[PDB]
Amino acid sequence: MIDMRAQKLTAYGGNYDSYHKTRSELETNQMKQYNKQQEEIQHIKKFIASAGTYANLVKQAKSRQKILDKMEADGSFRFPQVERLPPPVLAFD
RNA sequence: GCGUUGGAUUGUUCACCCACUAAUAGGGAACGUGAGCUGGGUUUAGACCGUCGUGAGACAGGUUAGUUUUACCCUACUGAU
Repeated sequence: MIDMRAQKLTAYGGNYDSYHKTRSELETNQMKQYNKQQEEIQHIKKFIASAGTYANLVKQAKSRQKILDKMEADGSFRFPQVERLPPPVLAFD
């Protein structure tokens, strides 16, 4: 089975159950990669913004910015619910 | 022209207080004066704490411990032939 969802034809052997399970696995893993990368970037940029005006602190944070830029160069629908209705609903006789 | 202080806390400059006093004026002289002193502070190397840092370490912050050499020359000055 071959899917088109990201301008790439992804070809995994099997059925929609196996393909959907495999795609859910890879989406979970790439969400975790994306999440760890943005947590690390958030920590680095937080220390960089924490450094105010000094010589030593801005040079340490400028070093961390070099590390960060080196890392950057290395890389539905809904149903509205029912009213409370008695159990007899319809009677065709 | 002559005089403008004694003390407490602080390394103090400044400071504010107690007390006397006629008065408790302000300053300069390489911010007088370290081959005149002292070396409390600052500001090498030891060490502690907080904060920041992944770390080595940083501190706009605190605390302690830390060697300060020579005149017999010319001159100036004071005295002496």
